[PDB]
Amino acid sequence: GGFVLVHAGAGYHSESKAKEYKHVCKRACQKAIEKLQAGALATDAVTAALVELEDSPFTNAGMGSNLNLLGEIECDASIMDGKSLNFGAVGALSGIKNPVSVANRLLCEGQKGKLGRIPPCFLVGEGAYRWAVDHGIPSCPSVGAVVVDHEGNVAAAVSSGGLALKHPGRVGQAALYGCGCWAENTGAHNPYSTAVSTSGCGEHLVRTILARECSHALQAEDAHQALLETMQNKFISSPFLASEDGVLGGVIVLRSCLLVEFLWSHTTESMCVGYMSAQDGKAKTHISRLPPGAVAGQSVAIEGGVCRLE
Amino acid sequence: GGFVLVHAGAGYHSESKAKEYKHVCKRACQKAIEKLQAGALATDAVTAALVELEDSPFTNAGMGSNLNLLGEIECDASIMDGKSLNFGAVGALSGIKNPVSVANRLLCEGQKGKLSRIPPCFLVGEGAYRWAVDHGIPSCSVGAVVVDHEGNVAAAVSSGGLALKHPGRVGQAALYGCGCWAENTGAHNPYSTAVSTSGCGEHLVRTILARECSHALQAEDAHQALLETMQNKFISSPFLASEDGVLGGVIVLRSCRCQTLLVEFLWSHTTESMCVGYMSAQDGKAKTHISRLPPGAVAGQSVAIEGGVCRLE
Ligand SMILES: [Cl-]
Ligand SMILES: [Cl-]
Repeated sequence: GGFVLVHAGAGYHSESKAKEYKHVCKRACQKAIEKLQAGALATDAVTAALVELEDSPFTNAGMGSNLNLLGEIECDASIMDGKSLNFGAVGALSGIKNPVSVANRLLCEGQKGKLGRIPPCFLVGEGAYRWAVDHGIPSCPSVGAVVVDHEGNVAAAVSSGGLALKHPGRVGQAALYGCGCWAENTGAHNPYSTAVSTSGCGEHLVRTILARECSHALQAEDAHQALLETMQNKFISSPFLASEDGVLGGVIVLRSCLLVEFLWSHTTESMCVGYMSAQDGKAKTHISRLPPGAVAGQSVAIEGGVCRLE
Repeated sequence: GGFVLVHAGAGYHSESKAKEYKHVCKRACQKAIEKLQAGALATDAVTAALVELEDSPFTNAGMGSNLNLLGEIECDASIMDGKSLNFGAVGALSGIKNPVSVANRLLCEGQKGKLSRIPPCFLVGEGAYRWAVDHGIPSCSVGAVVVDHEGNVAAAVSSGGLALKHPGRVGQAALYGCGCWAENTGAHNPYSTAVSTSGCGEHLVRTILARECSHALQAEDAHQALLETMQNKFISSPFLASEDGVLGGVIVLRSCRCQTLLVEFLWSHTTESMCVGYMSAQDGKAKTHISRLPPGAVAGQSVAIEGGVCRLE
């Protein structure tokens, strides 16, 4: 029981790398489902999806991340569990094969409470790396996902290698809380359990805290129209980005109340996505492209559909 | 002209060591009015203040900051311009006397333009140092909110982070919308608002408190808004429902034109105390205070809040 929606390559359309993203999206979804069926939690699932997404030599995450000004590699990643509302994130991490794994570890450790001080929800540089190792994590000698288990718990994660030639020590939206992803269950204030993951120009997603912002909007009755409004009002026309010459970014979203509504939206020419139900078998991949004539970073594309989980 | 409100951290009340805080708060405010009247950006006013704070060996920021799990100093700090809406942050930065300066610098370079490439607003550790260095920045929580005569606002925050924290651990002082916030009145927000936080970093980050306070202050009665936020969106916030005791403090200011500039400024905290300091332009006098939780009121369970009103121009 469960559902998964992932993304990769939310940027500019290439009549080439298309077939790859589809392939990595196909398995990323499956690994996730494998876990959901096998019984794992929303977080273990999403993590596995991102482990697969990062491992694709074609994604700018984990192995294959772009290189900073000094040719060195630095990864950003974060994850959030909707049931407990905990968050794990790493920034400018190097030497680890799966940065998301370190964020997930930080999250899990963080759920053990002060078992003997308040746990760290975000580490960076050498520190993140040392903590990772100090916890038995594979040391090497933008992609994201959303999930909902049989119980109804949503979760999300995101992983990226950052901008190319970015100055050393530059952290983007995949490490920043409320920006890269957001996972939050139902509550006396939230009618729906929502999960979000972002991609694109990290600076545009941060200045606007898009993830959190999408989750709050998606509390409205019309999911499709809530997201649309967010991508336009709070993103494309956001006062906080008025000094920009184009607003680039994309997001995937999941909303379960067990009814599951899933959507994706971008202001980039394209974004590849894949999804699959656990009571569905065989994944589904799609390349989302902006309407003809619509200018990249000036308009919005958005699609999605419902999916009942029995 | 202009106004200023600062703080030297929210936490335990230290009698005797209490006079050291009120003292640095004063010098901090002054440096602000000074640079302010000199006709400098609201950005320089807050930095000017933060530096003064960062230099007091009694404040967990800059010089005298808590040592990490390895006996070393790693600082976080950020700054936000309410006019341009830019932001500058550094996290886990060692080797620089004034982190806020690097935060400020990063902001400016941003305002300038596009290297093509979008400027970087958030840098951590190693590169954060190298950068601060290639920008002539002297090598070796506190907050401040300001409003210039034109009605613009700016917020800054600087912290040494949790004591004995595991290396590379970043807190609120470095995270957008968490440690500080600044936003001029706009088509939507009627009020120019500025916020700076302090306290248990994890608690402030998960509640994105700084930005939350700016949204809340958009309601009619600021005092009521600020209080309900500290209670319902902080102490009783669903995201901290597991934390037994929420510790944090915030100082904020709200302006608007009526020709005068009506300014409401407050300070609130769930910690035992918080030393703040406010002073107006032609005020010529700096007032300090050590906010304290109501006698017999549990810390991390209760909320203390105060605030006055200032009129400029
Ligand atoms: Cl990618
Ligand atoms: Cl602090």
